[PDB]
Amino acid sequence: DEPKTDKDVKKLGQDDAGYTIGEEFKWFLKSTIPANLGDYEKFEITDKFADGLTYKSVGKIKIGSKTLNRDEHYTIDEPTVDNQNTLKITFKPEKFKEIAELLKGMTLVKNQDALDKATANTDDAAFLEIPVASTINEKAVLGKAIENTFELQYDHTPDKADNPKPSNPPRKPEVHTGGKRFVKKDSTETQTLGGAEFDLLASDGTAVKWTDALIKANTNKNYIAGEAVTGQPIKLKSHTDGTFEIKGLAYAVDANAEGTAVTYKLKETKAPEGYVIPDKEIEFTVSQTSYNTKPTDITVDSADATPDTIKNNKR
Ligand SMILES: [Ca+2]
Ligand SMILES: [Ca+2]
Repeated sequence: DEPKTDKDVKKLGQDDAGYTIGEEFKWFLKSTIPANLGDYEKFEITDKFADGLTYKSVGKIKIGSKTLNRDEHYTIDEPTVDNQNTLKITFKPEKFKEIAELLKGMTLVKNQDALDKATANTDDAAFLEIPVASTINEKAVLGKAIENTFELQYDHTPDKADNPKPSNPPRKPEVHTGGKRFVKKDSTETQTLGGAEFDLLASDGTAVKWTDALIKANTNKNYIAGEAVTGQPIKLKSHTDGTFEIKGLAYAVDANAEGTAVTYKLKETKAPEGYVIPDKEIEFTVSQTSYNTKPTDITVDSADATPDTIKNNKR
């Protein structure tokens, strides 16, 4: 009857997701609920978040359809620099009976596999669900899985002895973000061309906008056309050596860190002096290896992937 635990990302049942830096998403810390929860003398969850994740908030803690209330049923200690980005959630031992009473008409999820596979949390199949809002920040390595887990310390014995045991997710969820490098050249890929300007767009043509975290991930001002401001469209520029890049775009959106690449596009709004503005957007893809060749082998970007050459035609 003792707790089994699991962690998900994006939505219940999902273990892998890809994000653009600064986009807020949820982790889900999950536990089965013991039938004898009323007896428990400790129920405390600790989550040390990787450096490349920024904690945002804790959502509504749910068991089946019902919500537990902050500072009434549990207490939160938030991630800070001082505690090495660590979240703690402490369920109040003196509320263990009250919480158990809330569970009365619910059918409880029992075993690990069912917890792992759950895509919903309902009265008919209930468990403890802790959504934690998070972003991937500028400290991420492009193409590198960022894992998360937690540990539950539970005391199931109502014996007045402080003797908790651990419960740990057997398998860990992860997120990832990517990038791309470019070089602007003439029509035969000979001369490098400075001063081209591009709007960064999603594949459907929606402009990608700055957020403060994404701004912090794109610190080389030579590659940015004008000022970067949160909420405004991303505009890139080729440097005097023809080069530019974009760092922190989603790929493998619903897959592991090796998963499906995502297409983005560039609208050339200004051509190098003497050259023509094209009608058609230039596409590129972001993948695990489109910025770093070997992201599993590093803790900071190498930026060694082969840039895409973008051609320009003469006036
Ligand atoms: Ca999971
Ligand atoms: Ca005990």
